[PDB]
Amino acid sequence: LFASLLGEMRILMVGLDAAGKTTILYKLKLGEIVTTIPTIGFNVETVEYKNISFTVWDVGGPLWRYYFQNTQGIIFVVDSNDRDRINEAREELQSMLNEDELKDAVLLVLANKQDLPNAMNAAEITEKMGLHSIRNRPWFIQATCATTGDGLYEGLEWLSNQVGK
Amino acid sequence: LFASLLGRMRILMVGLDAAGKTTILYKLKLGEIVTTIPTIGFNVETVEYKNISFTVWDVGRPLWRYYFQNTQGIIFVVDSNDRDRINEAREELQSMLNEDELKDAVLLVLANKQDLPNAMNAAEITEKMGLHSIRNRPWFIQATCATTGDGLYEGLEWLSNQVG
Ligand SMILES: Nc1nc2c(ncn2[C@@H]2O[C@H](COP(=O)(O)OP(=O)(O)O)[C@@H](O)[C@H]2O)c(=O)[nH]1
Ligand SMILES: Nc1nc2c(ncn2[C@@H]2O[C@H](COP(=O)(O)OP(=O)(O)O)[C@@H](O)[C@H]2O)c(=O)[nH]1
Repeated sequence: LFASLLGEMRILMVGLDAAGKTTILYKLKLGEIVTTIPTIGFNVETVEYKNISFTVWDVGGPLWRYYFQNTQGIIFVVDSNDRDRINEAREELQSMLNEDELKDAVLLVLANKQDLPNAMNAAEITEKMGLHSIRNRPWFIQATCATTGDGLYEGLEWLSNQVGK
Repeated sequence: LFASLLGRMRILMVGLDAAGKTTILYKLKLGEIVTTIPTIGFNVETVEYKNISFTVWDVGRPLWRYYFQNTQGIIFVVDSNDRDRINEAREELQSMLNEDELKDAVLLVLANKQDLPNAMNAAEITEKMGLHSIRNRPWFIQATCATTGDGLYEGLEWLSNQVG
């Protein structure tokens, strides 16, 4: 079970819309998905299991600093079948990677939607996102399918064992 | 003002994506918005306040049958500024109104996003959503802006007394 795995105050899971973040959240089975509107046009989905807070919002296109406080892990979910917006995904990851309040957080990239036939594999996304130029920060890419749960654990197993080194 | 209204079962708030339904749910302030995924591709936002259940999903499955059994009012949210998709919203409301398990549920229409300059007012939304063709059912349209809550009270007050 996934509750025993995380046996990190905030895990920020972001990415473009329709990447599957809400589905991954529901697949964790760690509590209800609560959605709040802190400010207008800013939707946030949260799952508080005990002490761990999974914060989710879509990116694309300064109150985020508050969430970046005590964010020990970043999960960047990607639609591996969305070749039209993979460049936009890299630029959004590069944006948050260059946030000084977030450089301490470990990064987990999810090459989601591997079930689709023309989806890019985990290593093509590795290159498209430019992950191999990351330095002074542990990162890990995991091939996942959120609607099934494939790879969701082994990815988050790396995350939980990475924050608690 | 909102929480006072529904103090005295199932309310179905449907509409196209980006219509403002999540925004309205947060304005009710009757409880936390809970997102659930009963089946793949079906996202449902729910706000429960003791007796009442505010169910929200996007339109545009035979599973809807079982949400309908005690659905007393349906709130159809439509973005008054989205002129390209207004006909699609008309089709999805017609599919909802032809449903037999919701035949006795009153209809509240919310012409949302009136704050935008090129947004269709409640008059032509009424004309193009086809509310005057509606018989066998009391319906009501209200011009709203869920961002500021403009109009939500007057529309939910009508819903309050029809199902009060
Ligand atoms: N084929 C496939 N579809 C997925 C997967 N994960 C999510 N989806 C679909 O992507 C759509 C959007 O999912 P959602 O979790 O709401 O994306 P979000 O915007 O990041 O929250 C849904 O209709 C899901 O069915 C996956 O692993 N494979
Ligand atoms: N201008 C304006 N924007 C709105 C209004 N209501 C919602 N929005 C915007 O529409 C976007 C999506 O709204 P949402 O409630 O999530 O739509 P939903 O798909 O029905 O849940 C949000 O980013 C809001 O900023 C409104 O009355 N006026």
